[PDB]
Amino acid sequence: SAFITFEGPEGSGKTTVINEVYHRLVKDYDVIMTREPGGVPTGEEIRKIVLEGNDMDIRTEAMLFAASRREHLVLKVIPALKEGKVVLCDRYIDSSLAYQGYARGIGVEEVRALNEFAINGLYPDLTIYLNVSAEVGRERIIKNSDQEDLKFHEKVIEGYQEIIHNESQRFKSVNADQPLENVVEDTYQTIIKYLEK
Amino acid sequence: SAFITFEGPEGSGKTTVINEVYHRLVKDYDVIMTREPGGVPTGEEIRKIVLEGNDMDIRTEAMLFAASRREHLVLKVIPALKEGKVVLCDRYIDSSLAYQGYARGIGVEEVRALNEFAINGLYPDLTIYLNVSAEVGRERIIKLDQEDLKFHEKVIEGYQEIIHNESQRFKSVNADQPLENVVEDTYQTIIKYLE
Ligand SMILES: Cc1cccc(Oc2cc(S(=O)(=O)N3CCC[C@H](n4cc(C)c(=O)[nH]c4=O)C3)ccc2C(=O)O)c1
Ligand SMILES: Cc1cccc(Oc2cc(S(=O)(=O)N3CCC[C@H](n4cc(C)c(=O)[nH]c4=O)C3)ccc2C(=O)O)c1
Repeated sequence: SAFITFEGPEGSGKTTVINEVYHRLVKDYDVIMTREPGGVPTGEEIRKIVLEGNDMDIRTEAMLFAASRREHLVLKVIPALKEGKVVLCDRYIDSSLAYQGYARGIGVEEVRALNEFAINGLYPDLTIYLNVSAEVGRERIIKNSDQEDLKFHEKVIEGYQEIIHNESQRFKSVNADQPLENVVEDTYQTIIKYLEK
Repeated sequence: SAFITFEGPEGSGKTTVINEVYHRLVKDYDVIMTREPGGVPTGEEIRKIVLEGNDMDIRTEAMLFAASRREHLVLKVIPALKEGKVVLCDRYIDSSLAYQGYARGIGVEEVRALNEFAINGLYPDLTIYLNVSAEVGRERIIKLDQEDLKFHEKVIEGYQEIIHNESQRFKSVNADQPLENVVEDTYQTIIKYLE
């Protein structure tokens, strides 16, 4: 079994990359792709609270992402891993670290402690980081489309770089500035290398 | 202003005590009584999840109590304290430590770390622990089965562990006494602190 997560800011081509990689991997592996809340009832109810939030306190928001994360992990991820599957998960702990911890300013360490309570030692075996420059990301969120939104996007990227610097061994950075066909190929090759070894 | 929490197992007389102490304190202080979620919209929505169906994982439950706790603190407790109020809060961090941490078996240290994330340094100025024996508590509950009795005993064992890592904020009141005495001791403990 293997638990692989995908991370990156908006404009990194993430959703498109995970979908294409998943379509290629199913040919050779027993794999599922999911994301939180991923249809788990309590997680879906938590998502409604988050989306209905009127200027929600950032720590309450971080706890709701963590509670949805645990429900999705216990009811969906863990049973698939026990069946020997490869699980591809679109966003996991590192999204809370980059967004809630770094960009929103709670602190990466504090958000990590909250998430360790939620995941109870179940870190990913491998995390693909779709490394898009702030400039390319900005353009992918202009062509397919504010100073405070641009500043937030830059802060999310800065947060992912701090996370990757501190836990390099768990991450594989993929150049997401390339055309999407190349990003897909590099991501697929990185995953097969890990799965075959 | 003062943030005062009340803790204890079921059958400790906690409801009677808070209400009676509120009626005495209102003569001299601008006092409010509250409990989580306490009417805060997001907290009320979290409470509906906890109550309205699931076999729910104990850690998800602990995180929902902590999220409701933060919403109640930020939208209800902190604004009342800024108005100079004495806030009497029925259950706070120590209930998660005794119930989720100890009795449900997640671990008190794990639950404390989760709750410190939720309260971000806002510990009570004073916490009244209504120290009832399991036997007296069980008699007040009837005024249940083996599983329920053992869980109640485990909650009390949990509070003893928390109160063992004692000092300053915690004030233990003998809740085995008749309720008029528990109320008097609680009121006198609170006035001593406030004055
Ligand atoms: C309970 C729950 C879990 C996941 C999503 C969700 O709801 C949404 C939030 C947004 S978003 O714009 O808030 N944002 C998009 C960028 C990534 C963000 N993110 C993600 C994770 C997993 C995290 O841990 N922290 C964090 O900030 C969320 C956008 C869309 C949705 C939706 O599912 O429709 C609610
Ligand atoms: C979101 C939220 C917060 C508070 C209550 C709530 O909903 C209830 C849960 C129960 S209970 O039987 O689960 N239980 C009763 C004994 C004390 C228990 N307790 C309390 C706290 C504050 C804690 O941190 N941990 C913990 O275990 C809860 C009983 C009644 C209700 C209701 O309000 O109707 C939901």
